[PDB]
Amino acid sequence: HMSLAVEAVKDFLLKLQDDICEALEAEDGQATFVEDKWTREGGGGGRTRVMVDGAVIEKGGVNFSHVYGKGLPMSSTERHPDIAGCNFEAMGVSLVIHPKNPHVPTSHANVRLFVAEREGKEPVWWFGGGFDLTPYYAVEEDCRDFHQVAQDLCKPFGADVYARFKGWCDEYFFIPYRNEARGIGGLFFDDLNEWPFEKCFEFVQAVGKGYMDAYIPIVNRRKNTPYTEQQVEFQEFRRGRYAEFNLVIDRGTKFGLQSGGRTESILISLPPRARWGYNWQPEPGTPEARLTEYFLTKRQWV
Amino acid sequence: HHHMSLAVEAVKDFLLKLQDDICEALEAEDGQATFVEDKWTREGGGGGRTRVMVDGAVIEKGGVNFSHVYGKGLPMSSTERHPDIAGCNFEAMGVSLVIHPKNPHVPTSHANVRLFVAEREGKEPVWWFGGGFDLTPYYAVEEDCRDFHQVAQDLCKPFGADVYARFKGWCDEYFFIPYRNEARGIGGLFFDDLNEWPFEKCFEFVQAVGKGYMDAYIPIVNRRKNTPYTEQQVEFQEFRRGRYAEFNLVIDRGTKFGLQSGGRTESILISLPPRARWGYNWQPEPGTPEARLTEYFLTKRQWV
Repeated sequence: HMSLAVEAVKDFLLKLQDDICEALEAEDGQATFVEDKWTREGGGGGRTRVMVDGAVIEKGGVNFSHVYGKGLPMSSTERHPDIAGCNFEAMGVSLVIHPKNPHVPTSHANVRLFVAEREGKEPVWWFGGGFDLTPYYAVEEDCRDFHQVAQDLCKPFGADVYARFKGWCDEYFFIPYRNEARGIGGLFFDDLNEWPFEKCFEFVQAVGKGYMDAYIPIVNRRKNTPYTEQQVEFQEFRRGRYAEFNLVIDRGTKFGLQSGGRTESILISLPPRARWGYNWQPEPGTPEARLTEYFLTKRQWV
Repeated sequence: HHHMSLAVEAVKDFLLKLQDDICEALEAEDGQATFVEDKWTREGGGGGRTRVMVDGAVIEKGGVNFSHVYGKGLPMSSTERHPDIAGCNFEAMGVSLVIHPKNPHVPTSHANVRLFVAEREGKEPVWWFGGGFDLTPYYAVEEDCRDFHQVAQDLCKPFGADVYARFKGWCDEYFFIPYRNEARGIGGLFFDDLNEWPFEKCFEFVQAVGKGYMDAYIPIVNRRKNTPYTEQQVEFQEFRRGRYAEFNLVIDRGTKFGLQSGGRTESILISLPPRARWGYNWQPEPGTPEARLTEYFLTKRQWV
């Protein structure tokens, strides 16, 4: 058993939630996170923290969950049939921030660990997570800085780590039926267990710290940018794209909702307001159009 | 097959006229806006006519779509429920619609009628109809829910004593968000894989369903479109429309299939509301008309 290693990860995740919430609270200055602690029948629980109608953060969720189960959920059995009857623990922090000001990107981050106990064997385990940026009115320098933080944090772990997980991020956060990226990318990884546990753990700690290092300066730099009602309208249409990805494509969301996860904790990712229009597109030659024409297709920031 | 080709053309003719007639009826209720048609053609065979109405006096966003697609071999996503006909020449045709009114006191509604045919060398063709209609109120009214279901029960009657019961039941089962333990609306009719009766009887049934949609919904639009409403009631409507988006994007099979099989995205997603809201743990206030939607109307499931 890995009881002590798992306790260390848990303590890290709880502190990460506290630290991210404190940093976002400092940027907003008006609103504070409200905590909703919950439990599930013989299945652990979580601590969901939400901020609404701040000066800066319109809707933000930073969730901690720690789930237990005897046997995997049915939806897990097609990907992991060998351990379908295993006792398991899953723990992680997941967050999505939707700013009031269209000039501040939406962002997402996740760090998680899965451990499955095996009869007469060492447990199976892996980490997952990453972070990513979803601008509306993107800025070249911000996209570069965001990716530079991501690259720099990977450097101590291997020469190809950023390249691999940046690429994975581009592949994962993509809406195939619209031929459109969700955002300008970042890092994405799953099934991470190729390194010794401690190295994997140090890496996810680097990712967690990296989220704040990547996103908080952008929030500080853009939150006071002047904006218009028309820019909010664009933001809301763009948020329709975000809702689509999470509801149609995202594996974590789909799995959570299929397997009896806590709905309101899972769907914190959804925007406060979204618009959909038949054949809606931004007008050509505008900053609005440049998001999809340039920023989402560049896929090379450092 | 000769008889099938002939029959299939009769179905297409019915569907095209159904689209025209539904659009006409809705334009008449609105009085301000009209449907704009977007004709499109599919790479591989066929195409459709997507008709959309926006920012009318009554209809905020409405789509009434016709499609007729055909080709050699089914899409890859069809090869799981129907692997034996994966290499068949096929045709699929239907009318699908979702209407999102401006006024919260007029329910959203949806309807569909469709036919799938796959021809088999040396064997009789495989075919089935699908469709139905359903009502998604915000500020529901007892009489409207009863009337809506009465139209459904009445149209089903001559087809058999258990037809309304089966397809009303199926509607309740299908249009349900299990992770919220919540119905999408007050129900109606839903059916699929309909080929138990002779083709002619199935076709007459879908004709009755198509007509029934207008008989069920148009009187409700007329009766409610002029109800006074507030910005707060629009706010409620928009939060409720988050539920509608969730069903279509997470649960609905047709939507999922279209998006994963190379369907026309903007035609498929006309179902989505013009504006939706989501809030953490959002629920309406207790003891309000807003709360009565989920507390009474969505759980009653016995209207006639």
